[PDB]
Amino acid sequence: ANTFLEEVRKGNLERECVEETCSYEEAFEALESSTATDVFWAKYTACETARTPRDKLAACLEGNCAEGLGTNYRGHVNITRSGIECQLWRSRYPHKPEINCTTHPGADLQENFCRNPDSSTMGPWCYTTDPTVRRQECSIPVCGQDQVTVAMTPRSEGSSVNLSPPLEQCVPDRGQQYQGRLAVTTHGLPCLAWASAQAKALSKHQDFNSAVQLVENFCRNPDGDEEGVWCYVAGKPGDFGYCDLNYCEEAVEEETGDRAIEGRTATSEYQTFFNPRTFGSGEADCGLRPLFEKKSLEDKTERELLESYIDGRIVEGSDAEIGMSPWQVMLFRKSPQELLCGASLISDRWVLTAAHCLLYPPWDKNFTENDLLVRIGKHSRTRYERNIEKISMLEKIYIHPRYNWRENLDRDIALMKLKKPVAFSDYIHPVCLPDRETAASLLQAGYKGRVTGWGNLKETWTCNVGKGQPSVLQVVNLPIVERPVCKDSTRIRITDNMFCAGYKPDEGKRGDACEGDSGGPFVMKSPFNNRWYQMGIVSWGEGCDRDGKYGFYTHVFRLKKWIQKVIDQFGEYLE
Ligand SMILES: *[C@@H]1O[C@H](CO)[C@@H](O[C@@H]2O[C@H](CO)[C@@H](O)[C@H](O)[C@@H]2O)[C@H](O)[C@H]1NC(C)=O
Ligand SMILES: *[C@@H]1O[C@H](CO)[C@@H](O)[C@H](O)[C@H]1NC(C)=O
Ligand SMILES: [Mg+2]
Ligand SMILES: [Mg+2]
Ligand SMILES: [Mg+2]
Ligand SMILES: [Mg+2]
Ligand SMILES: [Mg+2]
Ligand SMILES: [Mg+2]
Repeated sequence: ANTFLEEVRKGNLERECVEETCSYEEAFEALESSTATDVFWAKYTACETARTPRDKLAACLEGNCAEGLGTNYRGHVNITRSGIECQLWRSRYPHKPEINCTTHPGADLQENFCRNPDSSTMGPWCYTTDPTVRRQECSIPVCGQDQVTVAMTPRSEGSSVNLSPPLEQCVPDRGQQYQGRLAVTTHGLPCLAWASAQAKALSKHQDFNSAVQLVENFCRNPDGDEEGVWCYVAGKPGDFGYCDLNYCEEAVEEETGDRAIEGRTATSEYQTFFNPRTFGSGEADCGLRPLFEKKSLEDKTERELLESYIDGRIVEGSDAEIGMSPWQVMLFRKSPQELLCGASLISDRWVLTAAHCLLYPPWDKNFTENDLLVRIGKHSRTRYERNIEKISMLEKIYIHPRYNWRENLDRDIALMKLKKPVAFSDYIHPVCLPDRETAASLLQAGYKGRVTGWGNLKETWTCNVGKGQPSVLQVVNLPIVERPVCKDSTRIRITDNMFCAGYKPDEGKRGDACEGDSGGPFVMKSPFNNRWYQMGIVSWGEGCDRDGKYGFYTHVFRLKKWIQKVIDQFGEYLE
């Protein structure tokens, strides 16, 4: 209904098919459309208990009501029955759909609206954003009626006189300066006693500052980690999981307390905080690319690190240079052959990888020590490079029980273990890591963040037609973004736990904030030591899924002594 000629047949359609009735070969007569016959047919047959009349039908073909069960619906509402965002059809976050993003266009599986594209087992539905629950039915009215399918529930928010109420007030000095009486964890395990028969044994060479007593069995922090509190627990040689509590915003980006000049003459002003035997090497021998840093040759992207230099523009995807991201891991699948996720090479014998792409029972996923393999030093994802890469079998996984896929990616931080030692090389070289007093001072000055990969993050979350995975390694720069800026962009609640980093977005475009890999290298070159310190883990973000948004990455300056307690276990488990 737009031009003169094509509107003429509107009256023809109305008479024969609607009021009276029609068939396929009758329709193909004065309609003149080989494909559009089937669209009508799908919409017509969907009106099951809606043959006649026009007043009672009205909007069954117009697609804004629900009859019988309701396979006619094409209408426009963001939300479902309760109050949860309907996911976009051809997007796949959180839960991946059983019907794919190609086979069936009949019900028109695109954009953030409800449908019924197979058979109504309950009602017409959309996929939830809430990663706990799977599906939920949308309460559309009935054609030629005022009646609703399912009741509405808004889900309130409370504090003053709603909860209980509790008003406990803050904890300073990351749980060193605190006393209490707790007995709970994330999943829920009873904490063991310190002075009894399973704790006192494993304590014969490590750092202490005993300002406090040893208090019975409670979640404590003597060794002085910047995170929280944990207790010992039972099982098949059991692990340690952190007891969860509420915390205040410690301005890690703007730390308060009472052009600039460059450093150069210094090889390494590093901390030897671990003991290379169980933990393995790569504390001293890291952050020193043999091809760039040792030979002392600037890459192209060292002359454009400052936010001050040429103000700012949208920087396009890059084809990387030869061997300029030796820190890289490419985690595959055994049967069938399938690239899954990414990891960051941290030592000669440790693998910091993503946790989301590991344990996720909405995808049916308990693939453990047998069904995995990692590959280091890969430029061509397509080809095989027998020498400059090589194969690396896996050993035990370790969990960080704060890890909550169920809620909102709280700590996407886990660890793997290789069996052999990966030998060092001209192509292969692990990356270093900084602590609180080193990391926080870097982002006082406006220094960019680097990410490399192949867009593994992009492909794993959205089906997304237009652009695809290249053979060549990606590489890209990202400036810094303020705290309340990123907070007032999105309405959904976030924390300092993670952080925001992207460019100034467009109106009519996706953007270039969805590159890299999932659990890949987020690094930054040092101006002091001519070194490379890793300060990020790539997980899910609003920069990919949504438009007009920045990529969302996890912080890593916490959990320093978490690894120190893990390396104790490797010695006793063997033999
Ligand atoms: C449904 O989802 C829409 C996604 O774009 C949003 O609509 C917006 O509506 C506002 C009106 O204040 C416009 O300013 C804006 O251009 C956009 O169209 C919005 O998240 C949501 N809208 C409603 C009404 O629920
Ligand atoms: C995976 O399977 C093992 C084998 O029985 C089971 O014991 C375990 O509970 C599963 N893994 C996890 C993390 O629950
Ligand atoms: Mg008529
Ligand atoms: Mg006829
Ligand atoms: Mg005919
Ligand atoms: Mg005919
Ligand atoms: Mg006819
Ligand atoms: Mg004809």
